[PDB]
Amino acid sequence: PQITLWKRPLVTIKIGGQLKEALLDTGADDTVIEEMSLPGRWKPKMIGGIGGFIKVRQYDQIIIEIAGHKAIGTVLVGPTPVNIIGRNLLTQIGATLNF
Amino acid sequence: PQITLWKRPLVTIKIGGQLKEALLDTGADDTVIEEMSLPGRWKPKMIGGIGGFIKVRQYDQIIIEIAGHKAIGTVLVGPTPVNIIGRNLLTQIGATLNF
Ligand SMILES: CSC[C@H](NC(=O)COc1cccc2cnccc12)C(=O)N[C@@H](Cc1ccccc1)[C@H](O)C(=O)N1CSC[C@H]1C(=O)NC(C)(C)C
Repeated sequence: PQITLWKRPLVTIKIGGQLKEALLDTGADDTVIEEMSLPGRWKPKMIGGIGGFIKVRQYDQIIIEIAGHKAIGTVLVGPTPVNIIGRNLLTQIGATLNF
Repeated sequence: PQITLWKRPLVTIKIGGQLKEALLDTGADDTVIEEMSLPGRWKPKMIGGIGGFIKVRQYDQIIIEIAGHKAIGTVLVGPTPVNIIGRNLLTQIGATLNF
């Protein structure tokens, strides 16, 4: 698809068998999702944004479907205001910005 | 241009006579620039993201040249660590996300 930006670029993701909504976010290096249970061991990470730094849980090699495209990679879990698909997974689906 | 997302999508912008580097950010509703002086009347606003909220000054009808393309819109000024070009100005330069 070709997504214009007059509205937020919200898509449906499937993770852990659940459907969720998430934003395609070119300003985010990483992918961060709201609190949920994921399989496996996690590692600690600090990420920062507009209002400061938050601690999150890093899970690796997680299967996630983004608007119907399968991606496998790192997902962070923490207290984020919105589910964010960042550039680590946007590169896996082949997304580009065009103007 | 077509901009791949292996790296942060940073471009040069010109605002208020000054050249600055800024991030093209499809996750941002608003455009937020580091503290600088701009002409005109402003109103205070709070904006939130990862980490919480910050206070900014809202300037209306500002002209910004984004990688050589002129756009006009609302610009928020305040203590951001990175200059952010959000959807309110990305629309005006005809930016789309494609996959
Ligand atoms: C994975 S979530 C963390 C993400 N941060 C980043 O990828 C990179 O951060 C940084 C890069 C370089 C220097 C930095 C210094 N101090 C803090 C963060 C920094 C982030 O919050 N990115 C956001 C943009 C941004 C990048 C760098 C600094 C600050 C903000 C995001 O694209 C967005 O637009 N979001 C995510 S939450 C809502 C919305 C957002 O903040 N909206 C505004 C800007 C408040 C309107």
